[PDB]
Amino acid sequence: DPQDVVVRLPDVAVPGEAVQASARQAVIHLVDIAGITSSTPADYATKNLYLWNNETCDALSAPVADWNDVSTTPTGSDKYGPYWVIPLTKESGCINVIVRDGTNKLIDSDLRVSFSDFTDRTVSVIAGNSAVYDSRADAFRAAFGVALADAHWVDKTTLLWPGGENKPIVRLYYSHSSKVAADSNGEFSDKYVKLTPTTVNQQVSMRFPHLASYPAFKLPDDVNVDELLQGETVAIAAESDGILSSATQVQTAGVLDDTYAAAAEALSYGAQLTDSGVTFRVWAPTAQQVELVIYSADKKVIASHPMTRDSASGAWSWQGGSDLKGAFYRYAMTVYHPQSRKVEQYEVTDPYAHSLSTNSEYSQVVDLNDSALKPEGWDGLTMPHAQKTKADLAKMTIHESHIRDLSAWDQTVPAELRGKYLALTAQESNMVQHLKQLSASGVTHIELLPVFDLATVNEFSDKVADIQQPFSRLCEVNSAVKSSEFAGYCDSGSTVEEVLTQLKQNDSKDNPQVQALNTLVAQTDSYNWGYDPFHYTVPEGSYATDPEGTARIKEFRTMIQAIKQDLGMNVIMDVVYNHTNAAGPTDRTSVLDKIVPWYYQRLNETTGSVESATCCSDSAPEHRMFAKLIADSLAVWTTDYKIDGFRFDLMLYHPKAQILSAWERIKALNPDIYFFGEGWDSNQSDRFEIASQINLKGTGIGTFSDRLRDAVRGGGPFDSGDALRQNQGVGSGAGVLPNELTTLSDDQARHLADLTRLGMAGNLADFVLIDKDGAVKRGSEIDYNGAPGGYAADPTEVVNYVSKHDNQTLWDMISYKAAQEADLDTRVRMQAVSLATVMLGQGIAFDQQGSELLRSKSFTRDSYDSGDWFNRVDYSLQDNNYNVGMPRSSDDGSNYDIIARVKDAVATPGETELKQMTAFYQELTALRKSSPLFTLGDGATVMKRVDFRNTGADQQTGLLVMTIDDGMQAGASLDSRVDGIVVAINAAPESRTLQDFAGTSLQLSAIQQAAGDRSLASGVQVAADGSVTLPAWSVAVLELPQGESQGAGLPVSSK
Ligand SMILES: OC[C@H]1O[C@H](O[C@H]2[C@H](O)[C@@H](O)[C@@H](O[C@H]3[C@H](O)[C@@H](O)[C@@H](O[C@H]4[C@H](O)[C@@H](O)[C@@H](O)O[C@@H]4CO)O[C@@H]3CO)O[C@@H]2CO)[C@H](O)[C@@H](O)[C@@H]1O
Ligand SMILES: [Ca+2]
Ligand SMILES: [Ca+2]
Ligand SMILES: [Ca+2]
Ligand SMILES: [Ca+2]
Ligand SMILES: [Ca+2]
Repeated sequence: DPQDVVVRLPDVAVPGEAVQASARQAVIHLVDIAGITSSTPADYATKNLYLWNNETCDALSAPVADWNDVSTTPTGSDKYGPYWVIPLTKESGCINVIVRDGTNKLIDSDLRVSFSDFTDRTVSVIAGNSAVYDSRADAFRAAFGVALADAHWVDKTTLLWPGGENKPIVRLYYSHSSKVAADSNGEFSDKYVKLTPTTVNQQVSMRFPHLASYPAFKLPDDVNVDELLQGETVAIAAESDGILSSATQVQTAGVLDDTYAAAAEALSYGAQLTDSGVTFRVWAPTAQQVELVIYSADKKVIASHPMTRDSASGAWSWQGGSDLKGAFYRYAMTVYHPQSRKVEQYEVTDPYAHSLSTNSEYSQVVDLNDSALKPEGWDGLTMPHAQKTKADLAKMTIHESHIRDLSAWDQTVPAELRGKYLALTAQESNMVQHLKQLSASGVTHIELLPVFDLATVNEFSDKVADIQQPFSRLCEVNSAVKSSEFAGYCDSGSTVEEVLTQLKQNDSKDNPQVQALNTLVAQTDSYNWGYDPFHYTVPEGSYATDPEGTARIKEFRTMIQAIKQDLGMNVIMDVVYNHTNAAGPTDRTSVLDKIVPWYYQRLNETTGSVESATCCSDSAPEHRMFAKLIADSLAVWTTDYKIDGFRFDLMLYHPKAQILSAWERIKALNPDIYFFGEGWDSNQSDRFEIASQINLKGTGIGTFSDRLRDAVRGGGPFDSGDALRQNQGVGSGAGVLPNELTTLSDDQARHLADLTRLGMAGNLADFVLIDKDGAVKRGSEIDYNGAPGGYAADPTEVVNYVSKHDNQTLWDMISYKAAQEADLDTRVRMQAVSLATVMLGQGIAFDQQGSELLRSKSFTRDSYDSGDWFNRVDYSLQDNNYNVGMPRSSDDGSNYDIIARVKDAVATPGETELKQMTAFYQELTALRKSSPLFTLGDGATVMKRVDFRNTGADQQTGLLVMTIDDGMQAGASLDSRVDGIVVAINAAPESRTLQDFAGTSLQLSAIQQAAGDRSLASGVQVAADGSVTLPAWSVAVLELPQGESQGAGLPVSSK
């Protein structure tokens, strides 16, 4: 433009160091940005440092310990500001600094100047900035160069940025090929688009509520966003004299959606078999170039095809021969990445990959419909359990499982199928026969921990050593062991398993040697939960016998087929769309963020950094093209792999609307698909309505309930130390069998029982019960740590559980909490009593694999990387993996003392207890499915039929008494054998007698009668007059038999 100002640096040299510290000295410069804008020489007499020694930093020699002393004035100064020479007692360590003008802080942050990061002890700072810089030049270019990324190009014409508020020059500079910066003289010569102040739209406000308080700026209606977005984009502000105010990078995901998403959403992505051949398509609306690289089976480039860019969508496409089926491929990108600030060139696998090479290095063209990739009969495979009505869904009884947890240890699984999808076909193995038994008794669904492509297992078998293999193999592949306390064992000729067993002997809270070795094993074994997504829509390769190419696809479907057809269970998949394993332009597992940088990840609105609140690299499902990729992904798992439902990890990091959108999309494919998820944190309500327990009321989207879970288990997931033992649950005898440490009051115990009863009636917000004080309360009025307790509209929106893959197993919680006088048999009943609140409740029942086997992880709280050793499940029923070493010290170190106290209170369960627990478990699940009354499905039907006795301040503590009405009132006899059901769970050491049903013709269920001495109700007595005496630690299911007509049943009372 002819006129208008040239934005430029301050006309002054980039400063050097004023002085350098000598011995026993440190030096601090204050780079006076405002006085570098010159005119008069500023005066620095009022500048002073406050300097003091504490315990973290003690290197100062003459620190003044009086805040009102402003005498530590600059040693000298020049045009760039003052500096201080600080005497020291030493040259290592650190010093504490506060920079002041008088007693006012110019930097409102205690400065830790550590001579480790700063070898020459000569640092610089700027006012209003907590950063400690290496040199005055660095600090100067921080102030007068591009920093952060707080500008937000949110649609075509709207740009939000605080740094340009009320300032004369505000513009959007850009360079196709290089990083915007001042030129040889000192001016910003690059092209720009001028910005005018404006007011945020109602659509920008609705779209980005967490930004609607940013100062808004308008772009020319004719601006060419295609060209701007090709390279680095940098918003700049400047004074009247053209001096640079601030300059920041731009986040563009808003405008990318405004510009391209409408067109890009109508397209299909990945390597797609058609009639004419194969269409490749990838979305890369900012890339300068995309070439499709075709690879031979041995990974030699055999063709390279520049792709065609569609300017409306920003998608790139290429069409080739149908002979490309089976070919490996990547996308060679030429694309600017805001994090590196450079135009990167790298090859990336397809985010829409549906097949992969070993370890996910290349994607592969595949037609998932090929009969070659299907087990015989696949096309006719049906769901063994219905999921159509709410009553169908309430029957769901989930068994949460992991591919290695299932088979890694089962000697009766062929050695080569161990830890593999195909282990589920080993029809005579202990593991599969055990699962068949569980299914026959009423476990209806297997939920699989991550079986999409995860990043954290090396699928090259030659770089892996598992504990069943020689210890010398572990030394080969894990160079770290050779320099470790176990190095002597490389010669042993014994397996790692055999070694770890020997380490149990001397293992203790002082000598945690089992865990010490296992930490090394964990680095290079085959084991991980897998919450670490590499590709969302390919199976994991390490669980295939052959991870190269398409074999894993047929092996996966063969597993799926055996579960439905041979075990008789539906399959749920854990999915993890809330984060990616990595982001940025360099990491091997950064896929989405290499192709469309800063679009698929959720970013800090100020720094532009990829957030990590999930654990890892947070994703952005509020962005339209990630929403599409999620829905497309689930479509494949639904249709091509016949997955019956999905559990979303950290679902509350997703918009409610996005999750409902994905659900309507998938229901168009199969109406019976069930969606549910877990969540507690997020802190994303500022950006959108999150998909949380509270917000999902009425949607039919299920959520894990932590209410009954914590009431029955006791305590909470963040307890540590003695609190693990004091915070007894209903299942472990809160109030009624106190241990030596607890101070649980009767009121507290009765509070837990309110939460438990609420959960057994499906945790509905509007269920009305009598609370711990005899007060009438709606479910939402029962407190849960501040939140409303009951939150749902139907029991099918609530997933009850008392054990899960994450946090301590149920058995380990009982071991922490059970009084010394509870013997081994009483603790087994505690496990069953605990599980009974889930299995006999109206919420969907969920449980961890092996709870029927008293599963233990040796007190490990978080076993995601704790290997075969601590996650062992022994389907030969020799033990429950209890007491196999102290858990990992890095996470449970603070628990070693309480563990040592409690650990050896009773014997370790052996085969007798394991068989007894399993019978108890099957008894519970056979009861759950013995009557429609347990699984009403609909929350209004729950309210009209479900009540509780033994409530109020004078209840018998720990006795849970639920009634389910099948009588003349409420409605019709959904159950032709009974007019009502009584569920009684006597979680207490005393025998108890019920009088609430005197004269009523009550009788024990046939299932519990059949089990005889093995029943949870063994010893129950029903007297002639209908009074019922319940043993200690018992579970009893009673029914009023039904006559030629429908009896009066157990009418609910209007409270
Ligand atoms: O070597 C001693 C300590 O020196 C430094 O502490 C400084 C602070 O940085 C100054 O800000 C100030 O502290 C004020 C404080 O800001 C003021 O609010 C008030 O503190 C209140 C406090 O708000 C309130 O929560 C409650 O605790 O009452 C306090 C007073 O009892 O008063 C303070 C005194 O001026 O001055 C101190 C000087 O000691 C340095 O930051 C420390 O790390 C260091 O240990
Ligand atoms: Ca230096
Ligand atoms: Ca993998
Ligand atoms: Ca591992
Ligand atoms: Ca935020
Ligand atoms: Ca009936």
